[PDB]
Amino acid sequence: ATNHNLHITEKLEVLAKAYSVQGDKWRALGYAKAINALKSFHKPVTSYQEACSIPGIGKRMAEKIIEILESGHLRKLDHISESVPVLELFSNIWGAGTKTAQMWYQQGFRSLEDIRSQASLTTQQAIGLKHYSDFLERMPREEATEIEQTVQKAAQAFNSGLLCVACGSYRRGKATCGDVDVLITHPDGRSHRGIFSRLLDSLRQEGFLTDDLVSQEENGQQQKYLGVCRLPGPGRRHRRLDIIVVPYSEFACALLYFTGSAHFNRSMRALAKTKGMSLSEHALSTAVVRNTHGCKVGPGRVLPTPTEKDVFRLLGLPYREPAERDW
Ligand SMILES: Nc1ccn([C@H]2C[C@H](O)[C@@H](COP(=O)(O)OP(=O)(O)OP(=O)(O)O)O2)c(=O)n1
Ligand SMILES: [Mg+2]
Ligand SMILES: [Mn+2]
Ligand SMILES: [Mn+2]
Repeated sequence: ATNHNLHITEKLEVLAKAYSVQGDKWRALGYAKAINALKSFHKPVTSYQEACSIPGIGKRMAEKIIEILESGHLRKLDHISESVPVLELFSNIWGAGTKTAQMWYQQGFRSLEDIRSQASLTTQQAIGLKHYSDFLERMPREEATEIEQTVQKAAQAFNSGLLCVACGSYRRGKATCGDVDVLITHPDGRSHRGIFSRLLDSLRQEGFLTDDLVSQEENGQQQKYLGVCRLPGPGRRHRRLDIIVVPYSEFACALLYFTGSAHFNRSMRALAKTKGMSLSEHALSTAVVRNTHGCKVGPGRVLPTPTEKDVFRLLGLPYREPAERDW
């Protein structure tokens, strides 16, 4: 027959072969399964939404297809059979993008050895290399749950009524989580301040937190810690952990943003701008007032959002349970 998506299929085929011979035959199935669906398609796929609707392609496969599509250019060097398996090897290193991967490829790096030994490495990328095998795998939902309770009970020792919620893939009801994003705040809006610094070292001492990506990131009034953790006991693997501390005022919108999905967020922002608003991770606020000619005449004000439901209300949307916002 005739295959419209020739470009996507060739890369996915070389990609699938590499994974089966490298040990993962589960994912090579996903690529192979995806390839058959792609071949039997009337038109060339060039977008995310279109890739998701196709029978046989999941919403985590679509993101992978998009990555390949966006990073196609230049594809000038060598051939796909020798480049792509090496490109993916560097791509899966944490804190390394496709551009950083092909960059290392241009320099002449073919193994993870060459990356560690010679290549320039971010403070982030170094950590990924150390825990690369463990970072290649998603974690079961149950493992994410006891990580949630670990951070939760560790923080609640400081403040009894302190609230900790997992907003990653976990909250969306996903069966597997690449990482676990823990959001922490307090109902009064008073208690959350200062907890961040005195909790990290508390968790670091017990051997729970192994490495730190960013010691502390200050965005507005939000605190973010990117890092790595390992559960106690034998046979435990290292899981990347993201902690975000927000004021209770921004909690509803921070909850919604971090909850997901990524494409859901993008769709929410796109919808918010059509109703004359803007949806950040801080608060749902009215869009900047502009005259007819597009000149910025007025500042946008912040709307009060105490609950996650009120955000949906103000956007004229019927509420959607986290399981139903996995786009
Ligand atoms: N470019 C991005 C990345 C993330 N997020 C938001 C939505 C995500 O759900 C959330 C957490 O980021 P993750 O990288 O952890 O995404 P997921 O948890 O949903 O998937 P994964 O299982 O790989 O962690 O942050 C976003 O809005 N835009
Ligand atoms: Mg997550
Ligand atoms: Mn990566
Ligand atoms: Mn994350």
